[PDB]
Amino acid sequence: NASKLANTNVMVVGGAGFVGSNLVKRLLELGVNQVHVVDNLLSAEKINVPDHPAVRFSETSITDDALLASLQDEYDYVFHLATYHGNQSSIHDPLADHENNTLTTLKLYERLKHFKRLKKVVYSAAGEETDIVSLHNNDSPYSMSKIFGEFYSVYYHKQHQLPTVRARFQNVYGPGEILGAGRWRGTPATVWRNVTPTFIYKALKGMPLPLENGGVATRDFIFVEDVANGLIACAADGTPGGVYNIASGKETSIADLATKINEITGNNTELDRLPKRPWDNSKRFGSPEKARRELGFSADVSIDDGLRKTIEWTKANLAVIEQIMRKHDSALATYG
Amino acid sequence: NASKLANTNVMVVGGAGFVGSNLVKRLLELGVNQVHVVDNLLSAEKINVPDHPAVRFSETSITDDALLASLQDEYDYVFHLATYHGNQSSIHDPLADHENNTLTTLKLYERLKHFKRLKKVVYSAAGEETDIVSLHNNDSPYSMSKIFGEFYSVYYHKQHQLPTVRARFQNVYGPGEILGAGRWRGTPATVWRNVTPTFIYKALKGMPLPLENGGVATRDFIFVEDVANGLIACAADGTPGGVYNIASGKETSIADLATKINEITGNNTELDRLPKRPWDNSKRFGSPEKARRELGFSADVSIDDGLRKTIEWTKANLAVIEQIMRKHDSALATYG
Ligand SMILES: NC(=O)C1=CN([C@@H]2O[C@H](COP(=O)(O)OP(=O)(O)OC[C@H]3O[C@@H](n4cnc5c(N)ncnc54)[C@H](O)[C@@H]3O)[C@@H](O)[C@H]2O)C=CC1
Ligand SMILES: NC(=O)C1=CN([C@@H]2O[C@H](COP(=O)(O)OP(=O)(O)OC[C@H]3O[C@@H](n4cnc5c(N)ncnc54)[C@H](O)[C@@H]3O)[C@@H](O)[C@H]2O)C=CC1
Repeated sequence: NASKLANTNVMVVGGAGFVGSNLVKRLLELGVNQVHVVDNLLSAEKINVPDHPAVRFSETSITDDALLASLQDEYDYVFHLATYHGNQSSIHDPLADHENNTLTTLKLYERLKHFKRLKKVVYSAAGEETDIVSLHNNDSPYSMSKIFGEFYSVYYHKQHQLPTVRARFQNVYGPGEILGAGRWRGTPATVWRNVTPTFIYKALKGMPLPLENGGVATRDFIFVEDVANGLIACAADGTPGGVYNIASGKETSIADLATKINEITGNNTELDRLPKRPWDNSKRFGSPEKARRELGFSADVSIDDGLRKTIEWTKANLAVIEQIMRKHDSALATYG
Repeated sequence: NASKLANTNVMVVGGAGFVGSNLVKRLLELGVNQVHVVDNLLSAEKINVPDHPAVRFSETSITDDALLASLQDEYDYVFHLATYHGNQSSIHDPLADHENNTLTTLKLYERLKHFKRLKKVVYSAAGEETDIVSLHNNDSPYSMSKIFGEFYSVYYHKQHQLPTVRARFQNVYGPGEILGAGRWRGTPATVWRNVTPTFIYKALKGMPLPLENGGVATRDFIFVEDVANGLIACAADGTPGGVYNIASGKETSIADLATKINEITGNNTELDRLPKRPWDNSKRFGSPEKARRELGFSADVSIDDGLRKTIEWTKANLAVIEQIMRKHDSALATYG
């Protein structure tokens, strides 16, 4: 963690997004001097970027040449969270993915490489830590772009001493993830972004939660405020050139996720759940041990507590979320 | 190999370059129906693209949107040889590298992905074959771009059945590599492209050949006509989704390279050579066994025979080469 961030100047690329908006909130709580949010709103809503005396917002792509040339060596920390959201959208259009997922990292790093005030540049990568990768089983252009940004992070550190730290995480959930956020990116996943907000929304509407294959799939969910603190710990204390898993270390099946959401929301509809078998998940989830040992970081928000917090926020904001989702009604109808 | 290529339509992206020009010559010998060379001449000379009834030349980047949209499903084979030449230039300007080394592959594959006449798409990658890669020890943006094109090759095959074959090679030498070819790409390596043509040129001029560290470094040199035949064997018979080393399997030290070039040219000047020790090369060169077994391909041109052929060509073309090199005199003078 740290008050190492108190009174500092920070840039959050992708800072209007789900993880980004939460990181910005936490940085302001820690008393940073300035946050420069650079976000084109491609998969985000402007209501997630506060109008705050300490927040500067550039509604602009990080690949923009003018914006890049305008940047000054006035930042202590940079968090690079931009992506092309997400797997499905990237498959639909690999060139839209490349512009907003691969080239973003390269152009940013190229601009930052001779900056001297920078203490750390933290890159959100996809989830002990190894730096060996296979050419196979990269299911999407998104997955490749995330790996490519790790390659860039290592290169700019070795060649130009850019103080990069790669933070690998997965299955983040919590307040601030808005179904339908941003522009239509090609597929229904623009609306139905991820399983948790989908289930919470449908449960709040009293609808049956669709389980694929009885919900035997397991995931290591992590609450977004823990991810924000993990990213801050990487910034403050992560080793330049290094990589850390930011992970809960706890697996929850989709069936149990749905069960919990139904019980918290009062959704009395049926669940077509099946018993998990040894072949259903035969594999790898990230160990949280390195971050615990080196950074003193642990993601301790339980799936029960994180879900209550998320549902509370979703309830309070349901009308706003519904209006955002509805902008895609026509695209949703045309799809396929 | 094959007459599988007789009477076919072929595209050679990067076909005005060193390996590309040699491949085009060999394809015409094998009686292809048409060769479409797409080359922006960034590191090539127009004199390497013949004015032939069977050759169409598009002096255009493969990333050009209009060019890409204009392409028709009229190709049996595509060879993707374009790159940003080379390591040093890419370090000087990673964004010039990305445009001409990473984005080239993605935009090409995106255009080709629904073409139905395609039998094989052969990608020149950098050098038994494994598909595991490290984030470390990628010394340049060039090296990363070459690996990224392997990622793309695997993805487009799995997702869209694009019939890709990755051909890994290194240390190609021979006729058609012109010192100073193309535009100034930032550094003296635009002129002094590689050790072999550098040594041949200097030897022909009666100059001492500079050895770094007594020339203890070893390389697996491969003659360019063998590489052209290797690429053709990949096209004809390589497994879609697969990868093959196109390699000589024989190591030559830089000292022996220089010795041979001096002896063939009659260069009587001194050589500051040192004995090779076990720590000088402690590592990995590609095994040629898979290509031998699956494709019936072996690169059998010896370093002695290939060097004679290369020197003969360089002598015959020295005036033309000198004029090409001289275009960079001013840039060379300003450098650093
Ligand atoms: N949410 C999750 O479970 C996981 C997230 N990640 C990574 O975390 C980071 C944040 O992702 P989320 O907040 O979940 O998604 P998000 O889509 O809410 O956030 C990404 C932000 O990037 C912005 N953006 C897109 N293109 C841009 C460009 N050219 N210039 C500037 N900004 C741009 C979007 O408008 C959006 O605000 C991403 O890098 C993502 O790959 C990694 C693993 C898991
Ligand atoms: N020569 C060697 O020892 C090795 C070569 N390679 C690979 O072999 C391929 C051929 O390389 P060489 O012939 O040695 O170099 P080269 O520089 O002579 O050939 C590359 C060609 O690509 C063209 N080009 C550059 N940007 C382009 C763009 N946007 N669109 C179209 N064409 C473009 C250049 O003008 C040049 O004619 C490259 O992919 C290279 O990475 C791989 C390992 C070793």
